[PDB]
Amino acid sequence: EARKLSPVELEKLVREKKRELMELRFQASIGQLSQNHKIRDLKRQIARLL
RNA sequence: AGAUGGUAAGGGCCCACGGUGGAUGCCUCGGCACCCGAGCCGAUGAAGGACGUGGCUACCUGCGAUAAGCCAGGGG
Ligand SMILES: [Mg+2]
Ligand SMILES: [Mg+2]
Ligand SMILES: [Mg+2]
Ligand SMILES: [Mg+2]
Ligand SMILES: [Mg+2]
Ligand SMILES: [Mg+2]
Ligand SMILES: [Mg+2]
Ligand SMILES: [Mg+2]
Repeated sequence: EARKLSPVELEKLVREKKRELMELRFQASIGQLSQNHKIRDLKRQIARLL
């Protein structure tokens, strides 16, 4: 769990973004919603040791 | 008595200009053949797909719920 509880947080954030997108209120789309390239797989990469 | 000339609804032929049409000419990221290199993939789940994934994405190419992409090395 050295990298978890962070993607739970960032997937919570992306289900603030996808809420904000459906109503007409998401005015930085690719500036925010394509976080999941570097962010979000920011800490979805470790070698599963042991 | 007397004759040729005429009338063009429309037709014919020719000339001029159009439309329809897609031939011809000229192109090539396309294809064919030949010669070279290369030559297997799969329980470490293949070939092939269905579905999906872009913020809006219909389709194609991707790519798999990490879903036009992730991480590291190398080239630029
Ligand atoms: Mg003339
Ligand atoms: Mg003509
Ligand atoms: Mg024509
Ligand atoms: Mg051949
Ligand atoms: Mg396959
Ligand atoms: Mg797809
Ligand atoms: Mg998409
Ligand atoms: Mg979408």
